Amino acid sequence: EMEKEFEQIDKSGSWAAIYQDIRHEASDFPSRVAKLPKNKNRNRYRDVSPFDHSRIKLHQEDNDYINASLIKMEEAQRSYILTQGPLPNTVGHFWEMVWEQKSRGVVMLNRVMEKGSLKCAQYWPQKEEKEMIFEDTNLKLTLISEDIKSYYTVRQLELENLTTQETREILHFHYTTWPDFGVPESPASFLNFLFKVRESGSLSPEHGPVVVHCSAGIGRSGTFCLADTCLLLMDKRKDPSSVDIKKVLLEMRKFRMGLIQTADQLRFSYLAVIEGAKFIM
Ligand SMILES: N#Cc1ccc(CNC(=O)N2CCOCC2)cc1
Repeated sequence: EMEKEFEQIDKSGSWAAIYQDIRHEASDFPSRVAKLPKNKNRNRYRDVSPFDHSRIKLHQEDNDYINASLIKMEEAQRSYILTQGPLPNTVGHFWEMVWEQKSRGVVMLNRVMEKGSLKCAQYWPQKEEKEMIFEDTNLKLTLISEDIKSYYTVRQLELENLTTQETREILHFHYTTWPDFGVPESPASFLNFLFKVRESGSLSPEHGPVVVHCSAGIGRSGTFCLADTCLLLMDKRKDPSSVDIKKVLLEMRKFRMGLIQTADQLRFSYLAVIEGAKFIM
């Protein structure tokens, strides 16, 4: 059981060592499309690339490339798109992906500015009366409502396909309190946030996969999916203690490289799952 494994690693301070074994066991697949010279300005970080086999393709004939990966967790019935924070030139591609994949929710785990640098383009409208038009992808986005709480903001957005005049409602879940350095002290507000996303229906199989991002789409984004999948597997299995976080993480790393960036994010993932299990047993 992971509570006991947690105490072992913690008491022994072996987190950097566990983390290194995961790094060494992790899959490595080609990412040829990401490294094409015509795609250089579609990537925020040169060392963070989607694998060719799991990459999301845009339905535009010119250039189908976006830095985004489909994570498919077959047993858990869960699929996630993990992507980078959009760039000024890819905001239109981002919303095209949301449209094409029939996603109901966008989960954002960063602030637009952190450590005095921009981590993400402002890709949603700040006021009801000032909608955004993405000329390159023929989409219109309107802020319908905004509910600001202490730890997160939920926004209702209307996305309109200007080509066909279909409209969809998108929910934007914005976790606003992840600190500039390190991880939250307690996982309570992160779990609250994860249960709010679940309650919305955004993670349900009726819809396309949820879009999850931070800056690179691997660190905080990774913690989100790992905690959700682990808690789901503990509800589904005859023996909840047969859930090995390390085996789940390695499975997700077949779909996108570098999920969980630091030994601290790994420790935080254990703590989130351990604490979330109490609200689930
Ligand atoms: N969705 C999902 C998902 C399921 C399994 C894994 C890793 N394998 C695993 O946990 N086991 C349990 C013990 O017997 C079989 C292998 C990762 C993700």
